[PDB]
Amino acid sequence: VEVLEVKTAITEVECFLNPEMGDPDENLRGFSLKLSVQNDFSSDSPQRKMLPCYSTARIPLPNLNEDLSGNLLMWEAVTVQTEVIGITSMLNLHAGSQKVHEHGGGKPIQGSNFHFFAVGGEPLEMQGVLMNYRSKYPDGTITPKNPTAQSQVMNTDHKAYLDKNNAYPVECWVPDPSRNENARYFGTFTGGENVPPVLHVTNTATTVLLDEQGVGPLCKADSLYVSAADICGLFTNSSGTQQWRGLARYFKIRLRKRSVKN
Amino acid sequence: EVLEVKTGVDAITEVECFLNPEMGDPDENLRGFSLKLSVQNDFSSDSPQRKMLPCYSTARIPLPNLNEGNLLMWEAVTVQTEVIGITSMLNLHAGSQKVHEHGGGKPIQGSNFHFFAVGGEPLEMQGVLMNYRSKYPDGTITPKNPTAQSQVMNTDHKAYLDKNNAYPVECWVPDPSRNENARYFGTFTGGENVPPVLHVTNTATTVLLDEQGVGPLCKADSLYVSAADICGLFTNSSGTQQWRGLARYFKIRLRKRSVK
Amino acid sequence: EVLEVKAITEVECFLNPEMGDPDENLRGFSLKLSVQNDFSSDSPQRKMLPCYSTARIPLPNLNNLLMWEAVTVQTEVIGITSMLNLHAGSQKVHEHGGGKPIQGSNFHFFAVGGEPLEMQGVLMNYRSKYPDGTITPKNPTAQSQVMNTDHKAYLDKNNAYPVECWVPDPSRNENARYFGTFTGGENVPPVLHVTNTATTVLLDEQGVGPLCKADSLYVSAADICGLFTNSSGTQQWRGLARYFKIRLRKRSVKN
Amino acid sequence: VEVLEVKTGVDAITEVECFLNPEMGDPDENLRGFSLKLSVQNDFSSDSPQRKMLPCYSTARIPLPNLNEDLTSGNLLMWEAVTVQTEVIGITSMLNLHAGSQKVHEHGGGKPIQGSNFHFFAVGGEPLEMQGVLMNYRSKYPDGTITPKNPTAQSQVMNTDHKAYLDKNNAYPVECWVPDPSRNENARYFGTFTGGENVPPVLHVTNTATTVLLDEQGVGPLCKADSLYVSAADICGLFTNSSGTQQWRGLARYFKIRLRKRSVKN
Amino acid sequence: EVLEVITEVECFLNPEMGDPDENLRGFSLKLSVQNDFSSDSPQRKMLPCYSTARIPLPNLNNLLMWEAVTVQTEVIGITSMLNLHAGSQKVHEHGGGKPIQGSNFHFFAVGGEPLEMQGVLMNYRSKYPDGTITPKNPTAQSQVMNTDHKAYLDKNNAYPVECWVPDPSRNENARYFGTFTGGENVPPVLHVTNTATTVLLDEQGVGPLCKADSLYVSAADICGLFTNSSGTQQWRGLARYFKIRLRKRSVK
Ligand SMILES: [Cl-]
Ligand SMILES: [Cl-]
Ligand SMILES: [Cl-]
Ligand SMILES: [Cl-]
Ligand SMILES: [Cl-]
Repeated sequence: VEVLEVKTAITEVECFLNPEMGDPDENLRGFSLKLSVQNDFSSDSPQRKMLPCYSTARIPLPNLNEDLSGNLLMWEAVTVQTEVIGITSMLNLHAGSQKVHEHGGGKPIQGSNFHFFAVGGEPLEMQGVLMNYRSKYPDGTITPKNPTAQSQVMNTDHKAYLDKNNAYPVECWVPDPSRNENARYFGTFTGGENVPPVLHVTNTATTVLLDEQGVGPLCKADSLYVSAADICGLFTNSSGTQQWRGLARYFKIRLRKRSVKN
Repeated sequence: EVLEVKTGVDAITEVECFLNPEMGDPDENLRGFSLKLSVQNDFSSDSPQRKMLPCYSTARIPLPNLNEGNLLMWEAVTVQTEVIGITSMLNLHAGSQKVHEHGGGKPIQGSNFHFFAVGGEPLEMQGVLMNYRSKYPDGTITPKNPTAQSQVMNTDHKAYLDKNNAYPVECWVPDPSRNENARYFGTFTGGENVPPVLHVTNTATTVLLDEQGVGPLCKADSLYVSAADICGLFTNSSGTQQWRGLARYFKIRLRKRSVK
Repeated sequence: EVLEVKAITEVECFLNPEMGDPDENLRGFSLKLSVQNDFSSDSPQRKMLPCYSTARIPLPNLNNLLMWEAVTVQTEVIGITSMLNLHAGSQKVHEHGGGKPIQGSNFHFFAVGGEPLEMQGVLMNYRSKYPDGTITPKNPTAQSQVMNTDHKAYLDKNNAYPVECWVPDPSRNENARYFGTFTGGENVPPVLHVTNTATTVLLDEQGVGPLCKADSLYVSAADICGLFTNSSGTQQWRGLARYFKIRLRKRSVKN
Repeated sequence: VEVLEVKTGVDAITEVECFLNPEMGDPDENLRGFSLKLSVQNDFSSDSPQRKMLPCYSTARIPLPNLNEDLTSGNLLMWEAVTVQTEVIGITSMLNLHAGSQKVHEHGGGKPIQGSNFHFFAVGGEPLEMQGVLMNYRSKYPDGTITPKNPTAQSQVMNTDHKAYLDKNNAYPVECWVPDPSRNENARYFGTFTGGENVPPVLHVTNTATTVLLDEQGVGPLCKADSLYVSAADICGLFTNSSGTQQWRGLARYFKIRLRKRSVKN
Repeated sequence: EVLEVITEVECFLNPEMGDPDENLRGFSLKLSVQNDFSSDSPQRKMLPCYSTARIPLPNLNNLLMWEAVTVQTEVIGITSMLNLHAGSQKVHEHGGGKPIQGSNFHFFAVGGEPLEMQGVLMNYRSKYPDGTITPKNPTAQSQVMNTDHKAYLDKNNAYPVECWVPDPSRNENARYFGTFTGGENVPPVLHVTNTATTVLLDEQGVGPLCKADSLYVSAADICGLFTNSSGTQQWRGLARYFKIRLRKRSVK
């Protein structure tokens, strides 16, 4: 794709992208199944509803080319406003949660969290890395194929497109920094038992998606792809069991028309 | 729709206010606190009492009347804001659990939320529930007729923050798909031992102009301020826990703007 | 009011903390904390209550008037390394261990103004009975636990206004600059920086600094570093002095 | 490793990409990326750590295209490293709390990886220059490791004898060596150490972050003998087994380095 | 006397943590606590001290003086704390050794004369041991600000860190920077890079001027407490590297 000048035209698209934490029954939307532990890497068979997955959505756009002429037009993503939706819901310390102590309130959601988004002109490109190459992953998941011990560090065979919602477990996959030429991604992982969730909301924060040459992701087939993972931490039930809790992510993307050489 | 800043005599004004927190106020002596937290064992039977639920604060500030070809509107340019009474938490001598024998009282700490908005209309809110089956009490305005989807994103839960001491903080967030004519800022920090960290200074200003140099435009010459400042949990002698909240100060500088 | 800059001077001051000073050996400490079970009966002893520090620095009487204008301040908390003494009087972290560090709730605050600091009263417990020698909100109500606009005071006496009762008032102080950070919690680590390379500019948007009314400069502070835990598990506030170096210039104003 | 000629000519850019594997010990064929369980001796006088328990610095030398047709010219061309994009690969694999880990409490999830960590990279036109410093100069280091020679008690602070090139992968223990700030004129290095048994790992990924490698004079590392040197250490923290034993977990580091052709005096 | 306007000096300054025997260079003696302020007699080897070195500069001699323009500085050997296999308390049964952690202080100064210090004490009644220089004739005011307690950092391994701070009312001809982090479980956080430079020029563009052709470097790098198998605690410190760029300035 030879990139020419901006047309001077604009549009905004938006999306609330639901989280995919596992959803173990019809009432526990936004949560995973309780975490179970197998004593040994040798026999690790997690249930599907226990595994948070990456979220993704394809936003279709109208074709711009009256004829395909020497030059074509593509939608170009310029900026994104994004935020995690429902952060104040973790102030519900009155239902279902283990008491911090006798006569005390419920335990807050806390622990390992991951907050990730991407905007691209094509599906997010992912690289597989496993904690345990011998994990047996369940039907409905898409995980690294024919993993080896090298899969626990870096095995260049584990390449995937984030091409299915609620299928790619967050624990098996990361955005691939060796690809994603036509997407921008941003993530923070914070690990530990007692990590406090720290979440910010503001409508004043804009991420610019333009690269060094002033070019944003280009919607090559007239579609825009948004991707997310927002594991906020672990909910501790009265019983002591733990479940992931996730929140939806809002996207507002400003697009403009870009001329490219046919 | 937005034309030139109008300068001249009386083309600038400044308004200020203190917005009290709405933490629940469980009796006539415990203004600024919630009722003690109680925990029900299951999502199926979650019935919080009204006085246990901190709510969003909000007020409408009138501005000098402007005439309704271009409309004139007040444009909010800057805000100075801070939480009032942060040093009150250095009272460790009254009603608080002893950190240990011979020790002082337990500081306020734990989950906190600090939030403010300045807009030309009421703040627009999106509903999200920890537990869609929560039974909320009379006197609250909470997401109407919630479903399992209401635990993640249900687009039916749209509201204006149009009543003080009514919209529980746990049910509602600012809606990033709306608020075209407002600026909002919030930080949630969760966890049992989270330390409150609060800054005061009369030298810090937030600029409310967007990328085009336009601030919120005040419809019907009204400015809307919103806040929630849950500082954390106060731990009584017996180990019961209550929310503590503090008031928020606003000083807002405005200018006249030609429109449409 | 304010015309052109006319004529330089520097003043410096070390302002001692007022942590309660429970006896003549424990200067810089409060009396041990005691807890009363209920808000209905809360009568803190004077020596248990840290208070705001303040000094008035007189300046040459220059009298269209001329006024001293505060332009910059360099400020530093003095003695932060004294907290590395874990061999004197502190609870052992465990058997065979060293002493427990100073830690917990802290407040670091200073102000420079051309008049006394304007303060707003807010109370944890309106029914608190404060001791003789303290100045605290008069006629408090339940509304004094949030915002009660009656509670307005000038910081006009050293070692009298308890830190727990008063904050700088953001609705006043047009003629002062203030800065504070409160960090609350049982195990909060003190974090303190020193450098002689940091200057705070005191000029407002129009390039005007605080103007010294009646040729006086006012410095204010509170530096509660945390709690010292003694051998038996008692807790006391520890505070440190604050240094100020203020550059002033002469400013013309309208008569 | 991929070496891609993005542009040819005087304004030639070469992009070098590579994934550098961590060297945490690899105690068995199934625990690639982990150390051997930590064991503690009572005393400094009897400290003999096992080889597979000691994480080592990762390093590779990447050969670049020859630039000089005529070796006899008054001026020669060198590859100059101008930018690097880097990140740690597989950070989400720490969300597996279901495999082999101590429960946080009865009926709870697995304990996350946490504790002391070190995240470090370097890009240079020669091997990284290292200075030795030991916790305990009387440590007896195992065969297969390269550690400070004839250390003294002064080796626990600064002993200027302990100079080394990071010239072998999986051999220089992270605990014995740091980058030498008195040398490395032709390399850029960046590291953060965070110590404590409850330290949470905090790791960021983005394809938008670039580090500029030019010094004050606008000059990047110059690749001597057409050689680019990448080095890393990414100890994420400790994994706690069901038994309560603790092992280091490491992750691979990606590098994307942009290089230009600089004329230098022969 | 400063009128108008190159060399690089470098130093590895060793830490002075106490060094309780020939094998524990870089550590302090185990901590002991006395129950009361009235009876506080710490042993010399238990007390970390400020490090300092006088660095001779080429003689130049209306007069010319070396002016310090920039410093690069780094704490040396931070990865040594990844030894959790040697002499440390186990964090739980079968677990690894306890990391170095707790109270820390990281400080450096570059000056054209010795660092000027102000005394402040946790406990004015402490009796300090022979070989230390501590506040003379301390009073209860020594717990806050007592202007009697002025000293020059004029001796390596003599001025205990717990007794002295840099004096912000002096040091007109030096630049200093320190951070104190207090508490039992504070994690050490230490950064290395050869890309970071501190400019030493004041707002007028003048760096420290080297009197008697001498440059003074000062440090304190208490990393935290090492907890041995028995539960005893000792300070651990690391060396600090300095690389200082100097230029010639005409004075009178
Ligand atoms: Cl695969
Ligand atoms: Cl609704
Ligand atoms: Cl009053
Ligand atoms: Cl060696
Ligand atoms: Cl003295």
